[PDB]
Amino acid sequence: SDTICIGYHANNSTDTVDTVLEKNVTVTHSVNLLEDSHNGKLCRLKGIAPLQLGKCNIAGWILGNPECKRSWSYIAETPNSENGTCYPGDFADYEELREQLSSVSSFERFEIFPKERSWPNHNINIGVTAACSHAGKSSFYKNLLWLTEKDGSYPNLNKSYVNKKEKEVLVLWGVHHPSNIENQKTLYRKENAYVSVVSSNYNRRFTPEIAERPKVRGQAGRMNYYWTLLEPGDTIIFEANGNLIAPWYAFALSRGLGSGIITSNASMDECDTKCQTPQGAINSSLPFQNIHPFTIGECPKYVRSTKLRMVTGLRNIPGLFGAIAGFIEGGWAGMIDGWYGYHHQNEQGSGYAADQKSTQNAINGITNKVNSVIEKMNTQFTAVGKEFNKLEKRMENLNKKVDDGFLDIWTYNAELLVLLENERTLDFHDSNVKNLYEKVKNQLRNNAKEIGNGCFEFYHKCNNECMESVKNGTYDYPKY
Amino acid sequence: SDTICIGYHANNSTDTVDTVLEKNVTVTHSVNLLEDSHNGKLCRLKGIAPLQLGKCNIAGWILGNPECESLLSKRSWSYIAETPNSENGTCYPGDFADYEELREQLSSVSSFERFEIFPKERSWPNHNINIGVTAACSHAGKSSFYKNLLWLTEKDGSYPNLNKSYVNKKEKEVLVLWGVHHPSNIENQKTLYRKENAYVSVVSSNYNRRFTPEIAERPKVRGQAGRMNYYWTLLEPGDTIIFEANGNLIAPWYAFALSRGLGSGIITSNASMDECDTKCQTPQGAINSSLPFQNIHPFTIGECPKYVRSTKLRMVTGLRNIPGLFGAIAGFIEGGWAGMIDGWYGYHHQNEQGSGYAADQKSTQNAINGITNKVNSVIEKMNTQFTAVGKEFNKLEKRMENLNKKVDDGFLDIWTYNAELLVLLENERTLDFHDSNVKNLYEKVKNQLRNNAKEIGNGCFEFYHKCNNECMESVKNGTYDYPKY
Amino acid sequence: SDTICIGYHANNSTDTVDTVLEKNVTVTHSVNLLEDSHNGKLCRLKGIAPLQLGKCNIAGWILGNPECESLRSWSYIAETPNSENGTCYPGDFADYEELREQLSSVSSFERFEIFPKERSWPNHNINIGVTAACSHAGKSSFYKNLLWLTEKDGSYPNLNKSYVNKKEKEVLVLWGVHHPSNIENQKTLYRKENAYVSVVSSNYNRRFTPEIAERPKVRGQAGRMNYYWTLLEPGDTIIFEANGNLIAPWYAFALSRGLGSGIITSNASMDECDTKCQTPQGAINSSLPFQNIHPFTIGECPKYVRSTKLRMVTGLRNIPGLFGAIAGFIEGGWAGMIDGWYGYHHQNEQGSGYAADQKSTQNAINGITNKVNSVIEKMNTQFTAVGKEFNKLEKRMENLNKKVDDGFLDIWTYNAELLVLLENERTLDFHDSNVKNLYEKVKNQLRNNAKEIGNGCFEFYHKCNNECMESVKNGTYDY
Ligand SMILES: *[C@@H]1O[C@H](CO)[C@@H](O[C@@H]2O[C@H](CO)[C@@H](O[C@@H]3O[C@H](CO)[C@@H](O)[C@H](O)[C@@H]3O)[C@H](O)[C@H]2NC(C)=O)[C@H](O)[C@H]1NC(C)=O
Ligand SMILES: *[C@@H]1O[C@H](CO)[C@@H](O[C@@H]2O[C@H](CO)[C@@H](O[C@@H]3O[C@H](CO)[C@@H](O)[C@H](O)[C@@H]3O)[C@H](O)[C@H]2NC(C)=O)[C@H](O)[C@H]1NC(C)=O
Ligand SMILES: *[C@@H]1O[C@H](CO)[C@@H](O[C@@H]2O[C@H](CO)[C@@H](O)[C@H](O)[C@H]2NC(C)=O)[C@H](O)[C@H]1NC(C)=O
Ligand SMILES: *[C@@H]1O[C@H](CO)[C@@H](O[C@@H]2O[C@H](CO)[C@@H](O)[C@H](O)[C@H]2NC(C)=O)[C@H](O)[C@H]1NC(C)=O
Ligand SMILES: *[C@@H]1O[C@H](CO)[C@@H](O)[C@H](O)[C@H]1NC(C)=O
Ligand SMILES: *[C@@H]1O[C@H](CO)[C@@H](O)[C@H](O)[C@H]1NC(C)=O
Ligand SMILES: *[C@@H]1O[C@H](CO)[C@@H](O)[C@H](O)[C@H]1NC(C)=O
Ligand SMILES: *[C@@H]1O[C@H](CO)[C@@H](O)[C@H](O)[C@H]1NC(C)=O
Ligand SMILES: *[C@@H]1O[C@H](CO)[C@@H](O)[C@H](O)[C@H]1NC(C)=O
Ligand SMILES: *[C@@H]1O[C@H](CO)[C@@H](O)[C@H](O)[C@H]1NC(C)=O
Ligand SMILES: *[C@@H]1O[C@H](CO)[C@@H](O)[C@H](O)[C@H]1NC(C)=O
Ligand SMILES: *[C@@H]1O[C@H](CO)[C@@H](O)[C@H](O)[C@H]1NC(C)=O
Ligand SMILES: *[C@@H]1O[C@H](CO)[C@@H](O)[C@H](O)[C@H]1NC(C)=O
Ligand SMILES: *[C@@H]1O[C@H](CO)[C@@H](O)[C@H](O)[C@H]1NC(C)=O
Ligand SMILES: *[C@@H]1O[C@H](CO)[C@@H](O)[C@H](O)[C@H]1NC(C)=O
Ligand SMILES: [Cl-]
Ligand SMILES: [Cl-]
Ligand SMILES: [Cl-]
Ligand SMILES: [Cl-]
Ligand SMILES: [Cl-]
Ligand SMILES: [Cl-]
Ligand SMILES: [Cl-]
Repeated sequence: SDTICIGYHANNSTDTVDTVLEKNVTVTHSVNLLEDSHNGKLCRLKGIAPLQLGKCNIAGWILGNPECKRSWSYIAETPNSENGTCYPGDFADYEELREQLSSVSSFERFEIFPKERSWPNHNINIGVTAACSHAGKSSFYKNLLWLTEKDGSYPNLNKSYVNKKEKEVLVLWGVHHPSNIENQKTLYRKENAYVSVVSSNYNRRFTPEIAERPKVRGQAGRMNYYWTLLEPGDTIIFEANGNLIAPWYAFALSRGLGSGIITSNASMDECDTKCQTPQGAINSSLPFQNIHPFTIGECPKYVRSTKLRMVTGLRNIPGLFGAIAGFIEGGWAGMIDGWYGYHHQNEQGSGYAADQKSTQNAINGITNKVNSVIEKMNTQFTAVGKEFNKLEKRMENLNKKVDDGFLDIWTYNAELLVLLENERTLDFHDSNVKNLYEKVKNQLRNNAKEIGNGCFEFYHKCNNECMESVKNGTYDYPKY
Repeated sequence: SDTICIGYHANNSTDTVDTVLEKNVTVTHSVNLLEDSHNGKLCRLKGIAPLQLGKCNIAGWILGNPECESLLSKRSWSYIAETPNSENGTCYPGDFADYEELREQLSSVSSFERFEIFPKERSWPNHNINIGVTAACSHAGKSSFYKNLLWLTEKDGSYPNLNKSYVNKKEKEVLVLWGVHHPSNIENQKTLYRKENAYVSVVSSNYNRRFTPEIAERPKVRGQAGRMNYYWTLLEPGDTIIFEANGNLIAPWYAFALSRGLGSGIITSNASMDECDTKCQTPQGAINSSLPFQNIHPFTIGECPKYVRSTKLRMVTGLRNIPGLFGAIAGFIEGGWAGMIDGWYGYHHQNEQGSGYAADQKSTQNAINGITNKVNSVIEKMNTQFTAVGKEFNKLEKRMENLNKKVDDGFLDIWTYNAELLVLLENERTLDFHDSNVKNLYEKVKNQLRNNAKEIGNGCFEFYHKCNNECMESVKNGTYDYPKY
Repeated sequence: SDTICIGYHANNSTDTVDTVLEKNVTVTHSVNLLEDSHNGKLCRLKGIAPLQLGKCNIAGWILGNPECESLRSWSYIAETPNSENGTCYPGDFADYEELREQLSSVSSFERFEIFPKERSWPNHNINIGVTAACSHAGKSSFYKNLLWLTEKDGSYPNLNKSYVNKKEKEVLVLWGVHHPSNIENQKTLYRKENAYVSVVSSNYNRRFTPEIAERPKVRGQAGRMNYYWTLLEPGDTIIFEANGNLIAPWYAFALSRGLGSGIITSNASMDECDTKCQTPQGAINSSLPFQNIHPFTIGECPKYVRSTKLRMVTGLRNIPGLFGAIAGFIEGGWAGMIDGWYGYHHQNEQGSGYAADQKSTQNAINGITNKVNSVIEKMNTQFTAVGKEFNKLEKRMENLNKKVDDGFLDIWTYNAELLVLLENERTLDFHDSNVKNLYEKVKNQLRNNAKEIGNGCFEFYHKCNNECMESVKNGTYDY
């Protein structure tokens, strides 16, 4: 019945964290705040799969490029999505259309102007081109119809469609611009033609501009593509005496709020996520991720960090208060049941025992600390990526300034928060051991000699009931 | 046996704060960092009332839709307020060029003066100035037209070419509006303007545009298959604007001399105007701006607290209320003293002359000063500027609308996280600071008493000698004369 | 009786810092985190000088305003506040802000004759297209990169000219369209009331119609010229067709663009200096995380803040708090201890002296160094041109850009101020802790062999010569 010692837990962990004052501190346990892995797959968002376009891009898909789902939560293109406008020309407000199609709750392709009945006095079946070939034969977009002259004339046409659905209708069409005056007259039998498209909101007149242009996909002519959204009850009216690439199929749809487009090598799998990146889906529980800036969903904040680890356990030794790695030089691998505690020796035996009160209080506090760093992060469904055309460089650079500024803010705060919390956590453990030592010293008083390494040497016999009284608050100083 | 004890203040407060290590800690006093209420009113900003539009929107008001009052007495405004029932706009259908840009540029004005740029009765001697009305723009059951525009038509079988200029001698910018009529058919074009091919030309030193009517049958909107597109420009002081046309001009009648204010915006609100002033207006009502954070609304106008999703941001200033790093408070000094009323930390003694409490004023006042500097830094370091958060985009600017949302949502996330974690960290430090001050007060006494007193272990010392009132005072004074005893 | 005391360093430093609990604490040493000065110079970014325009703006230089000099690569463009030579013939410059942005950084750049003046336009007058609105040296002149064709011998034949981009780079092609003030001038110049201009490539496709109208005079001209441009990709062809009103390309530019730079408006002057961050006032050092010189920087820059002082204490509070030692039971500091931060003063029969505790001081120096390095080195930055230019119909974009910059300004100012306050409080508590722990190490090492005096000193009950004193300072004292 000579001694009782205060000490702390150690184990065989080789985890390291950084603190304010020192790098690479080995600790008994740590927790990761940084999502640093992905599953390499395209997953469902809001329980709905993406639209995978594969070899096609949105232009090729929506026009019906011959080489190219009721709902989708985002759109996925590949880096080999090259099938788009097979006949060359300009696609009006293309980036805006991509954004507006990025999520739809309902989607239905339907024959807006039935090919065989809408155009009685035009040739409806020879508007094909080698620029739009499929299976070794010349073809054309499957959603448009290239009307041409019949029996030496191209009569004026006047065709309307009233959206009598309960949804928006996306209508697409084109205007052909021949390379020379001879092609104009062969196809449309007049030199000066017009195309007119009007709705309640849309109002435009197009005039073919004939010019010899550098050949693209073998074509010196051009076809410009146009679209509008018809609200329920609205009417669209087409009028032309030439050069019209008429709607054949259109799309009734309900647009979803705010998604986006991913360019990715990943393929779809049976997985659900809250956050999709171009590399793959990631978990959304942690506050930070270093996978990719251009995510879609309710996502961790993107950071440039490679490591964000919070210590939960102790400095591992198999601070401000001078106890841990101070006057108590090392930890106890033999104390397996807690963080701080006792070792004793008397005539009845020896052994380690954790102080459960201080241990459990400290566990509760460290768990509340980690939970706060994680759960205070507020998130919303956001599609980070944005697309800008060659005449929107200023907007593209403003968007980048926004993404990069957020990246800089979150990287700095996340790194410094982890360093600061890790410093506080080790001082907290140091304080708890220090306060445990003083509780014992103040009970024992002059009935024991302080050795100076955390241990006390009793001047009387301290049996097991006496030892238990010291771990309890109730040591009976005068009784000895 | 005579005794002296070290202790700390407790009261009947039920304030709670959160810390890093523990939630819902009851404390003796705390302060709020979050503006969480509004007054439900539209208030003046920079001392100037907003422009209230009511049943009209900006298009209806600025063109002079006959259902919109002219409101000619308002010379200035600091922001614009529309209601969700602001439905009177372009009564004759058509496109309003750069409408969102115009709304943004009209959102605050230092001075504003509607004046007759082209007097109806003398500017158009060879055109009809009296038949340009429409049932689409009716008022009081009769056909009418915009009060600031003039729909000229042919007179005596002809619509001669017109050539009209205006020199801006108002020493301010002049906002000029006009329209171009696009008839539904060729018969109406010839009826109104007596020629199939007409043009409108509008030129200044910086503006230069030519308009040609586009004749086509459109689906009827407000009964009209024709269309009217609306256009505007800001004419700089001293510059000249020249209109030339041989048909289809919806000519300016009234224009606006104005001095634009810098960077305000438009609010959509059910709230009504009151005789109140604010530094920060939200769509539900005005909020105070002394505190760094607010959770009322993201789309504020003025010098505003930062928007956060937090519901509670309370900093403890006082102590753990018990009616940790240093082990004194809720440690070896188990509870506080509701009887010590005069400070945060102090003493209780008992000798033959009596017993009682006494606060240590030096440590208390030093702690009050530090906590005050702490709270002031959290509040006063917030830099703010006059900003109108909200932005409006048309149906072909969805990418811009979403970029704007990404900015607003990103700031919301940054400020919510940083505010929550800052309060947690400050609260933990504040409680550690109090704990330290009590511990250091205890050690100052223990080191003077040395072995002339027995440590009990609950903050108290038991003297081995008689410690009269002068002896007690010397201990609190620091000037205890150990050799004497 | 012999004595050893524990104490801490003091000096003659007048540096002050702010802490959480108190302002204006005098400390023995501190480090600055805020760039508050510049060198008043325009320096090279990425090792490449800027393009200085001086009296000219980008329109005047790219079109070849005759008061503008013709020039090659650059990392950013510098305009002066006196840059007032642009389009000397009045008109509209299509997508001018876009062009300014896309020209702001180029890795190669060369002016070349795309359509030789002397032989490209055989049946037009090529040498009388000058105007008093573009005078130089007392004579009517014109842009040096464009050619104002006019009728010859009573007609302006149709023209039909193409250029194929064989340059293995993009080619910037500029042109204009003339809109005369009246029909007499239209006929005199172009012998034609109604003309057309057509310009087409693989990407570009536009047709221009001259509009005749009376307009208020600008630089004496009631006519206008509108200016246009496109980027011709390698291997592509541009084709011009017209029967009037064409201000034809004469010189164009083969160029390779660089990534996102911008334009600085500056009173500063070029010098032979390199920088990583350029402000309109001058170049700034980019080692520190924060700067208060200017919001609109170009390069890899410190974050812009409103702060006027961001000093971190590294040393001790200077006395010539959580742990109660510094300015506590050890009331003041020792200016006589010159070799470290914490240490000893002894006195015995052999004399007196101060000696730092080297183990304590070195661990503290390493910790404080790591603290300062983390605040500086964790700052992530990228090459960014902050400034943007918007025209008069882009005020919403201008205000959104301002909301971005002001938002970042408020975030970084608040965080930097509060970070420094918190770091400084912890640094001062760290030093306090280190002095207390050193004091306790000696106290428990001596136990009842010495008496505690109360000021950090112990009085020995026995003779403690120099070896004895050394054993205490070394930890090897044997009671
Ligand atoms: C759909 O996408 C595929 C893949 O991009 C397109 O196939 C590619 O078509 C181009 C143009 O026809 C081919 O390039 C050309 O090849 C010929 C060979 O005779 C050469 O003479 C031309 O100078 C040029 O290099 C390309 O090789 C071909 N790639 C593959 C893998 O087949 C296809 O044309 C697209 N189809 C539609 C309808 O959009
Ligand atoms: C290049 O930039 C210079 C600097 O602004 C231009 O010179 C300025 O030209 C204006 C217009 O010619 C001058 O203003 C005028 O003075 C005359 C009488 O001298 C008066 O009739 C006008 O009403 C106007 O007030 C101005 O004095 C002159 N400034 C200087 C410093 O010379 C120059 O025109 C530009 N040249 C080109 C080709 O861009
Ligand atoms: C914070 O703690 C206080 C004090 O315990 C809580 O208030 C008491 O909670 C008990 C048990 O739920 C109730 O019986 C009492 O009526 C509560 N007191 C009062 C004044 O309401 C309080 O609910 C806690 N708050 C949070 C958010 O945890
Ligand atoms: C001003 O706004 C009112 C309300 O929006 C318009 O009122 C309606 O007119 C339409 C068609 O003219 C009717 O279908 C509605 O029933 C009317 N609502 C009523 C009377 O409450 C009014 O036309 C607008 N006037 C102008 C000039 O814009
Ligand atoms: C370390 O301890 C863990 C837990 O007891 C055990 O899994 C492992 O085998 C031990 N030895 C190592 C990792 O070498
Ligand atoms: C197109 O046909 C409809 C059907 O009645 C007719 O009302 C309309 O006037 C026609 N459009 C034109 C321009 O004639
Ligand atoms: C896709 O894979 C190829 C080949 O490994 C690689 O070069 C390319 O960068 C990848 N792209 C994406 C978006 O992952
Ligand atoms: C341990 O201490 C508590 C009070 O802190 C007391 O109620 C309990 O009886 C003690 N246990 C023993 C075995 O004495
Ligand atoms: C607490 O005491 C103050 C003393 O003035 C009193 O005003 C208040 O009502 C009390 N509050 C409670 C909850 O008892
Ligand atoms: C703003 O503060 C004043 C005085 O502190 C107060 O009277 C008013 O109620 C506050 N306004 C709101 C909306 O809470
Ligand atoms: C106005 O009242 C309606 C009634 O439901 C409500 O939905 C709306 O949020 C209120 N505020 C605004 C700004 O419309
Ligand atoms: C108490 O402290 C003050 C502070 O300097 C001192 O002047 C005084 O002499 C001390 N003693 C008494 C009895 O006041
Ligand atoms: C302070 O001391 C340093 C080093 O001893 C010396 O260089 C400096 O001149 C001194 N300053 C003053 C004001 O005495
Ligand atoms: C800070 O303290 C020094 C030392 O007396 C003084 O000279 C200086 O004016 C003080 N500054 C402020 C802002 O109080
Ligand atoms: C321009 O020249 C090319 C080649 O000589 C020719 O093919 C083309 O038809 C010409 N354009 C016109 C409008 O004559
Ligand atoms: Cl552990
Ligand atoms: Cl903590
Ligand atoms: Cl209080
Ligand atoms: Cl801290
Ligand atoms: Cl603090
Ligand atoms: Cl120093
Ligand atoms: Cl620290």
